[PDB]
Amino acid sequence: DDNGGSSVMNITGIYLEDAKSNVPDRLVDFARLGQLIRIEGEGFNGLKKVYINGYNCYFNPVFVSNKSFLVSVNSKVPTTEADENVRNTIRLVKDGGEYVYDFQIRAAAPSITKISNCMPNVGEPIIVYGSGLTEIAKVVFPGNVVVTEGIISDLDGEYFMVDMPAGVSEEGGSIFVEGSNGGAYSPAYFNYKKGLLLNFDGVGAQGAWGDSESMIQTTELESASIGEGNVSQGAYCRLPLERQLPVAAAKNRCAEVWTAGNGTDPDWLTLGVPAETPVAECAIQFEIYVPEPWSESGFLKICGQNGFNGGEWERDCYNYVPWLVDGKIVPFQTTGWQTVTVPFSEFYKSKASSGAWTTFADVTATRASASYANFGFYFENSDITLDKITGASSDKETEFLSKATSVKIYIDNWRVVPLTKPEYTDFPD
Ligand SMILES: [Cl-]
Ligand SMILES: [Zn+2]
Repeated sequence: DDNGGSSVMNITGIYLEDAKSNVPDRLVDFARLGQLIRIEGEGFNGLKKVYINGYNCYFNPVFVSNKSFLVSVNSKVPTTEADENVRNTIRLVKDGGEYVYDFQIRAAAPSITKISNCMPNVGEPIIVYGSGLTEIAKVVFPGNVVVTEGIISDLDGEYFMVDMPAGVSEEGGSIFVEGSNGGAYSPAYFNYKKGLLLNFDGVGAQGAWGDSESMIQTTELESASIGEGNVSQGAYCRLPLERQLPVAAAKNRCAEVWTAGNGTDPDWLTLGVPAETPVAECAIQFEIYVPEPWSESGFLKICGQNGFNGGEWERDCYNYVPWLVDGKIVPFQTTGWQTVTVPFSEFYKSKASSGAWTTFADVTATRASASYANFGFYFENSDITLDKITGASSDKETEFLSKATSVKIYIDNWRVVPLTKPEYTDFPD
């Protein structure tokens, strides 16, 4: 009998009610906002109020039995912003008395969607973005490098800050965190030195040929320490070069830098990304430094192969226009070196109608069949229409006319990375 038991309130266990779960009535040690919980115990007959973290939560009195009742954890219940004296409590009120019970209340599980710099130096600042990243207590780096000190979390849990510790594995991988809302993994692309194509300091080789005005020679790199927070590492490429300025109001292939290509470049199948990996789960990464604001005109063309004339929006290439956020001009500037992730899915060849890219094997096939396997970049200063970036009809009218430019951009650590994010669920199958 559910209507039996004493008149003195008591909670013995809290269960999560989920119709879409393998354990639809599951005994739990925490509850999240929006969840329906079943509170089991005694003396619940005549229940009048339920407060969760001091917030009055509606409950249906007809679902109340003396040993069990159902209550939804209202979306407006405060968690990290709840008063310390009521935080993580369930209080029950009836005419004959009240009962307080210590129980952990969380918001949605945390998520890491982006790391500001995926190849920092020891002691440099890192910004990790996502959601629900409130009160981060632990950050773990590839190689089981544990950090519990110097973690500053956003009050709104959109980010946290932490310095790069010593001893992080050169194999790289995901970062892992523990905060008030639980655990989360980043994509597996942090400190991924095994995917390095070119760093201009001995990993890979710069390819240079001819005497063209656009050609960046091996003798035309920079090595002075530049950037605040994330500082340059060894030599890197400046593009466009000082000698190439000012770059013409409407021109393409204005500046170019490449890998050695045909002959010495590695087999990309040896960079730790399996052939079967989908194009949305692997990418090209590089660190960028834009000291002065960049807007109105100019863009970077990542060339998967040498066969590009300049000004394309079509094959195994990608046009990085960082001053166009949501079809809106927003000046682009970095305090220091920041990682740029370009999934192979974002490449125009992966968005093609026929021989479209589906996996990394399709990327390796293309580079093996390419006339010139030089991986590289183009600085480009030609006219833009928001459709060439997004939807081929709706944004066709919006134009961003190209102008003369003398913008300074620096790139480094070109690499292939995996974007696979390990699974983290409250209760796995
Ligand atoms: Cl390091
Ligand atoms: Zn370098």
